[PDB]
Amino acid sequence: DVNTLTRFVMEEGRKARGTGELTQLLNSLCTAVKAISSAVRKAGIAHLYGIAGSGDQVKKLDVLSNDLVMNMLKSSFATCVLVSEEDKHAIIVEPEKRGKYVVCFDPLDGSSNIDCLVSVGTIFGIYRKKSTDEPSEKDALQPGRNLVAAGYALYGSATMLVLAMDCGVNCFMLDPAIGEFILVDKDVKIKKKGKIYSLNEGYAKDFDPAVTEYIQRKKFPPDNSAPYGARYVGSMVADVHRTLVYGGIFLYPANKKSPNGKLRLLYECNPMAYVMEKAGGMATTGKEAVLDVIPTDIHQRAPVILGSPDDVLEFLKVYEKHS
Amino acid sequence: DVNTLTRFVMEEGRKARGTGELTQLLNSLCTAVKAISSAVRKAGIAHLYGIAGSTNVTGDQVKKLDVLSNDLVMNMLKSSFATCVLVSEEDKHAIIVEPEKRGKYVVCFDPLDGSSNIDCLVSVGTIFGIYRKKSTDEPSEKDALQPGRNLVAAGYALYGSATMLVLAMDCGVNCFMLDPAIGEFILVDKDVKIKKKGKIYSLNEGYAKDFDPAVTEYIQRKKFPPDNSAPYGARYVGSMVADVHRTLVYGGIFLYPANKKSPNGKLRLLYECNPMAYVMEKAGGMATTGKEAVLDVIPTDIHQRAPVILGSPDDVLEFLKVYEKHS
Amino acid sequence: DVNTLTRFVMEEGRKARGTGELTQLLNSLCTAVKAISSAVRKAGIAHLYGIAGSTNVGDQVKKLDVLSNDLVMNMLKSSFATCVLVSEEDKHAIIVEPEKRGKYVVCFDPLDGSSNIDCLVSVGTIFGIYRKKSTDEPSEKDALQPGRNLVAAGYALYGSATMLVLAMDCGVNCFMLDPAIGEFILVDKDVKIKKKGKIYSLNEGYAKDFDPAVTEYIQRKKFPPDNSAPYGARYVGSMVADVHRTLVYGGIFLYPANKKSPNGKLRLLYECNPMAYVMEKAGGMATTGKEAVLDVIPTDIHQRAPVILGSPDDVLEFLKVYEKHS
Amino acid sequence: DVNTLTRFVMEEGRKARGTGELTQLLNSLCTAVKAISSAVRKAGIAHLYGIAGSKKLDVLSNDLVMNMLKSSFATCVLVSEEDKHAIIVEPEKRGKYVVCFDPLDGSSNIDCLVSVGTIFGIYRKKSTDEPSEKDALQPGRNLVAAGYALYGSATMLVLAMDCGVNCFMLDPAIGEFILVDKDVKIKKKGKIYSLNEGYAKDFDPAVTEYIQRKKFPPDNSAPYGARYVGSMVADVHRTLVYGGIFLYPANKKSPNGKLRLLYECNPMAYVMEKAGGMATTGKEAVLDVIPTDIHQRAPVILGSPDDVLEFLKVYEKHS
Ligand SMILES: Nc1ncnc2c1ncn2[C@@H]1O[C@H](COP(=O)(O)O)[C@@H](O)[C@H]1O
Ligand SMILES: Nc1ncnc2c1ncn2[C@@H]1O[C@H](COP(=O)(O)O)[C@@H](O)[C@H]1O
Ligand SMILES: Nc1ncnc2c1ncn2[C@@H]1O[C@H](COP(=O)(O)O)[C@@H](O)[C@H]1O
Ligand SMILES: Nc1ncnc2c1ncn2[C@@H]1O[C@H](COP(=O)(O)O)[C@@H](O)[C@H]1O
Ligand SMILES: [Mg+2]
Ligand SMILES: [Mg+2]
Ligand SMILES: [Mg+2]
Ligand SMILES: [Mg+2]
Repeated sequence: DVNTLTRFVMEEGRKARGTGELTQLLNSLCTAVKAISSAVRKAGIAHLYGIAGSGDQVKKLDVLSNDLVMNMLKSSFATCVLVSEEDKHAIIVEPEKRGKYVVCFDPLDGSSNIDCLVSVGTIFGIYRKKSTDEPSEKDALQPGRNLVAAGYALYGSATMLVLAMDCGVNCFMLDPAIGEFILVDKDVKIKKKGKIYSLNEGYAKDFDPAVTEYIQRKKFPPDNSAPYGARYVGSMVADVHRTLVYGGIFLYPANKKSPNGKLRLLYECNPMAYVMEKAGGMATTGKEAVLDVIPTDIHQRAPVILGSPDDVLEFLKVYEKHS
Repeated sequence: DVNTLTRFVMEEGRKARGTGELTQLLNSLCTAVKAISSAVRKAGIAHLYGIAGSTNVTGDQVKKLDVLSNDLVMNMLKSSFATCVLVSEEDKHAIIVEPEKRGKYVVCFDPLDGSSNIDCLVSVGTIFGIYRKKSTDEPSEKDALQPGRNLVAAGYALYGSATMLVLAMDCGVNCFMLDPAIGEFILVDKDVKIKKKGKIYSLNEGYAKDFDPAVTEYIQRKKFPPDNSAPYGARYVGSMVADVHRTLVYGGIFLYPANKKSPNGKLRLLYECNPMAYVMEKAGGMATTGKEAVLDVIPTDIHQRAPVILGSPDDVLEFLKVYEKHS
Repeated sequence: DVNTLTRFVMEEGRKARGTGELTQLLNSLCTAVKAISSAVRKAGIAHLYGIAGSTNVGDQVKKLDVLSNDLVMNMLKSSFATCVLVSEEDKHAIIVEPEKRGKYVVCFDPLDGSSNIDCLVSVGTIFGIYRKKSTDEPSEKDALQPGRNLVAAGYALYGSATMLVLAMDCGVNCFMLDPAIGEFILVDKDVKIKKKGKIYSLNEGYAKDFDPAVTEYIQRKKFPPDNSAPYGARYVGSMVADVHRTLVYGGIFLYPANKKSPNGKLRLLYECNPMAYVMEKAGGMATTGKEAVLDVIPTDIHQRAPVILGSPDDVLEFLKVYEKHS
Repeated sequence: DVNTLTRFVMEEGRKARGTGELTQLLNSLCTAVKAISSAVRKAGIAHLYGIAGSKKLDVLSNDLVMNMLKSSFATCVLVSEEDKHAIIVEPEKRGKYVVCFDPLDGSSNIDCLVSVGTIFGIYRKKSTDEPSEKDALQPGRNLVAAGYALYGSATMLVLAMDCGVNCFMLDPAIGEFILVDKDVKIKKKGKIYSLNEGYAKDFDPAVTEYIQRKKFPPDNSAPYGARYVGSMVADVHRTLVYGGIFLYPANKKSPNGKLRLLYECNPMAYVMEKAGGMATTGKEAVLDVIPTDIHQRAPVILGSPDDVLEFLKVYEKHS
């Protein structure tokens, strides 16, 4: 039987005996992702270029993507606190639309590299609100371990949605002919060991010696096995998704312009660590699992090394040698 | 004033006082690219997965998409009545157009790079180079053995976050964005020029153990600049269209170099290196094998390989300085 | 606040305190309608005409009425919500396999008007949903319920745009399909038909065989006795298109009986009853002449029924002329 | 071999040894029609209804055709049902063609999702004079090309030129018009008649008699069926594909018909005549009427030749 995101989510909610609040949240998010995909693919650009007679386009797509997610989540009546990469402060849902869930997300990562048209994505993580206080940014300060659901959408050669929950990781492809997400990979598990590593080696001068030794082992394997291949798109969704599909390791460690790391814990590192862990992979800061970090600030950064367990374990052995 | 690919090509055809054959070729290619884009974005995949009770999902779906793209380009170019010899990355021998449909042009192309690209969910592309047949001989694979200097038009389609067509001719390089609401390529960047010097390098650093020593030294200088300027950033998608387009838009350098195990590189001259070298030179960039300009190599086999280092001129010239140091 | 069909259906399910089964049925139906709409607008026709050569053509080669039936049948079976399915395209009712069985009975016309799709006339999909009542193993007999028993009914119109009209206990709601994102957007809530309209709709070419009551009533519309302005005429020849015009603009639609066709032409289970249910939930009427369409107890799943529907004042006036020819 | 509108039009231009100007005009019109089709199918309607938190179709449709034709560099005078006066193209964008069009026929009933369409007629300017409104006052016989796009269950463009009538289906997967029916010819005689029978009280007696002949046939044949969508593009397109007859005759609110000669009657009459059909006002061929007003109305009776001749026979009796 063919399965769709809507049917899958509804059936998991029935199995969970949920009220349908998280189901409506996930439905609303899926609708936003379909609308972001349409805009990313430049539907209607002819009108902006004067087909009917009439600034920073990359920023403006980021703003529109933020507005789509915010409006769809607000109107789900399922959320109370929304944290977005695009917004300095957490957004507090108005009382009349308040639900029980906290959503942290990056609606799009264009600002940087959408001019070259290769890959942008949406990343989200969903928490149950934990405290009984009036809603505030503190409700988003939960460790990744508390996530009830997380995932991402890749707007690449096709549009794919990856959704991780307690049941595991499932991959859906957007069929643009009918605007439906079709289930194409069920209960996805990452390979135990890969053959690709992914990181910005332009930071080589600023890497700590554990990263430098680990990367040297991939290029010059001390057992003269074949060296790993390298890939680095520079868009987290693209690099993490390749890691999930083929196995291997993705690294964004701390460097000098970023000694707490570069990627953001709440809506980049934690969702991807959750997907990885649910797929049987790993995600570490070097010192602890990403999901165990207790955040103190909604936009705080984190180092992240994630992917196949044998590869991350091998990095951690090198990291322990240097500690 | 709004501009579409169709109108742009038609107007360039009128300015050159062409008969319309090349205009028909380019129209046919544009239609093929729109059809590849629709297939790459997975239109109709629900039917493959049984929404109407019929399930396929049979073989290597990535290979099947490459083959479909090849069939789209082949068929559209054959039915243009503008071509006589078609060389495709997907085909062992050159395809000879049937006598009733032969026109004046030779087209070399890679219709899609899905099977050679682990980042194919991130992006795939189509690359093409168009030549005029030079002799009246009965058409054969020899007609595609021209140096890239002889190109009349070349370019690529990037199937990325959006679909873009980059078309280079004597008038320069122009970039068109596909509006999927109406199926028109809209002119969005006119007479594009690459920046003189970039800040990004692009190559597979997993080959590092077997790098040619000039590549090792050059990349070492990108990471550890001897003058203590800021290091270059690295990017490598593994799809030539994506990596070359980034180089065009942002500047920098792209390398698929030779080494002792692959003394002629890995990428293919006719339908990868030459089209991208032509776009680069028309944009004010450079494209070298290390020993000569890519566009000056006279090919002897339709699938022959070439090393290629291309991008912003100051960066390519710096690489050649290091190359000469090791020569 | 923007509302999608998915959010609307889910919210109405939470309100009614349902288990989710009907919600999944409507979700599955909405997905089939989007697929039908994509095919009706001829997505992929270029492959049929050889864009990639002769060999690059499975579902692509099926006629639209065949494909549409497969889409609705498959999506409904896979909803796990149905047990008996009746379609214009199959002589016998389909009994869903036990492992996919749910509580509901769906009667549908997957692509009405496709007889004339060659001229690009609007076509549609019509559906009525019942809950199974009987104790027994599911059989064709569970579809033999009167329209009064419907829990939901409606239609999709593939016109200049694609719209889904969904009628339930809570009224009639209209959703426009946004093709950029594959979402049905709520555009008209709790729709009510006008009390009286100014358009009549029937095939006048068959006037020679008209029932005498239909003859007189149509003459009143063309030559009003009170010297009021005559009604306009409209007949698309596609029931979903004519009924939707009637709903949106008011007026009257007729597919009546004559003595060549004593029970009319349109099918009761999956043409007349869904449209009668939409009309009543909108404040309109639908009659066979002798009784309400929704009160007819069917004895055959493909049985025909005469239908006269539209604004209440218009249908009342027809009933008067019809009662006069008692 | 598959063919597209773009490739078809370009090849016909190569055959006629055109300079490319009329080809650019038809390319530009094709683009406008795809954009109108997108808007008619309601792409983007979710944004209007607040999906991201906060023009009418015939105005947008007019803007699309107007701007695409102006930027074609192929036109000098533009008449639209939407504009009271003819639009004169500025000198820098001026070509030799005059285009009369209805950007979105049937649109005022678009709330019921009725099929709508775009109708166009293209003439060549004769004079050396500066362009003006008078240059669109030409008889339908002077047309170099005409046709329509129907935004029905699918979108199709019907293009008529000297070479005949050709039908193209818009494939929304790729945004290409695909040639699906070549050198189309209408049936010699049909079985459907199309007119608003609500005006029966005002019908000219020839119309009344002709319609009676369709319902009560004089010759041992079955009655014609009736269809009247109420959008001319839909009714005429059905008339083309199934054969038959379409009538909008003189009634009392419209004593010289309701349909507009320059951008409704003329293009449909040209399509009909190129397809082997006919189109008459009753007194003469539609294409032979010399217009004196760019928005003048005409009665029209068109369709299969045997049915039009049959109407003309009844009409001449009463005349
Ligand atoms: N659609 C769904 N998919 C997966 N899990 C769900 C779903 N709906 C509810 N749940 C689970 O049930 C809990 C309560 O759901 P709710 O009543 O919707 O807030 C959630 O926090 C999840 O753990
Ligand atoms: N659409 C066009 N754009 C640019 N150059 C063209 C075009 N059409 C023709 N030309 C030039 O004119 C030559 C002859 O054109 P053709 O007669 O169409 O083969 C070509 O090889 C080009 O040098
Ligand atoms: N999504 C919905 N919209 C409207 N009514 C519903 C919905 N879901 C359930 N109901 C009502 O609740 C009943 C229980 O259906 P079920 O969904 O099978 O539990 C249905 O037969 C309807 O009367
Ligand atoms: N694309 C075309 N299709 C059919 N006929 C054309 C075409 N282009 C030009 N012609 C004919 O040649 C004439 C001159 O065209 P042009 O030089 O483009 O104005 C036109 O008015 C038509 O009679
Ligand atoms: Mg962002
Ligand atoms: Mg290839
Ligand atoms: Mg039917
Ligand atoms: Mg009009």
